[PDB]
Amino acid sequence: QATAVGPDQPGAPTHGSLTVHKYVGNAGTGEEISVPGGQPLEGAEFTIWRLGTNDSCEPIDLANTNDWAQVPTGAAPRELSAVQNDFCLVDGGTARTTNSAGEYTFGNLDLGLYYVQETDAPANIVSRTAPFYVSIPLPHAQQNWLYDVHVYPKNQEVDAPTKTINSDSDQAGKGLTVGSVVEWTISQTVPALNDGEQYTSATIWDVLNPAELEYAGTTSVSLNGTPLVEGTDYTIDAGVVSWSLTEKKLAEIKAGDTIEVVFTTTVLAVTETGDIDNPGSEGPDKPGYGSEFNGGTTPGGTTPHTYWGQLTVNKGDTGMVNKLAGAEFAVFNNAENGVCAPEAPETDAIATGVSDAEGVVRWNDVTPDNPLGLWIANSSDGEIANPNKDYCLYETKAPSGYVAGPVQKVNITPGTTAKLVVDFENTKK
Repeated sequence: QATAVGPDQPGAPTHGSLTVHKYVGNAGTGEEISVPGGQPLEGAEFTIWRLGTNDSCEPIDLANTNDWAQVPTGAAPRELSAVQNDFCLVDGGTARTTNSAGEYTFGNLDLGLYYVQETDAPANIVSRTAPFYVSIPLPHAQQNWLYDVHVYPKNQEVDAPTKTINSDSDQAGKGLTVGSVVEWTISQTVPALNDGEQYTSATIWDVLNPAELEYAGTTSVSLNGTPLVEGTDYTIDAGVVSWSLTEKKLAEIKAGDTIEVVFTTTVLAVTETGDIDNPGSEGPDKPGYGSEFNGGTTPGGTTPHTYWGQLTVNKGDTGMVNKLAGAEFAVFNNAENGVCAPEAPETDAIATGVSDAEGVVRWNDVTPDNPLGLWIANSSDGEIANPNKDYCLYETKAPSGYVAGPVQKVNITPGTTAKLVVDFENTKK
């Protein structure tokens, strides 16, 4: 098969190479097996030092028989200082970066001993390969000697978190007026780590736009269904909502441990578009949510939405020629396929209001007075095209000398520009 001879035999090369193939996701052997599997990785920086022996640092020459006594037997130390005790460094290191195929070849390497460590990687990467020794040539059982060595290091990434919102059903009890809250669930799969490393820093952040949302309170952070502890999984830092763990839970999680954080955000106002989203963020720079394990960050994947619209009501007599004061209104969530009850059910209303001097219904317990911001729909499965929810508007108290008008169902569309203006008029006699 492809074969070679010893580094001191006739017909032997003078130099060699080391081709790195970086993938995400086979003890060794040295040769190139052209069966990848999938998922290359670019941006991986590998610095390689040639090793000598202790006056001055005389490089190891693997063409000399005596220098093979220096070749190490076990794994390589994880720090450059530890290898500097046994060996000495000839060069100051040569750092190069993998390509789109996740590959780089260190060519024209003299027959000696080399120390390689992955000195940089993309921010998506949390755990890099362990530092390793390479000998040019490499003893091989099929090709006798191997001068063009191929290494397949291991690189571990952090998966993108997923964020869902509470549903429309669940929204009823949680609140329906502007100023209520919603619940999001940040589900994150724990990333794998390379052998020997322990989890150092675990953080999930969620930067909030101060014009739309405001942190109210975390309700749960569970671990594969098992929830949280008070001071074990630290869950504060309200400003720029973040969640930094502590060593106990860090020494507890395994690869594949799903963790789900649930927190509450106060919906502040109705945006011009009415669409309030929570996308991913690559860091605490701009609004969004993301993760961090051992310094490896990632933005979120899914983007939930909560839609909110407006509604203002004008009071007048029959024909809207005179604007009337003192008429009391109430909004209920009780529509069925476009029908409303004849008059208001005696249950607790969603929002109440009264008309003022110019007959504009100023609403109570909500900011601002006019218009009125009501909930529409929540979606965790992408955007909604033309969202709308039906409410029922009732007049509870009519002005003295007027008979209140009939019930109107109201359809609410997102955005302060799409506000629904209702002219609620009353017959006189």
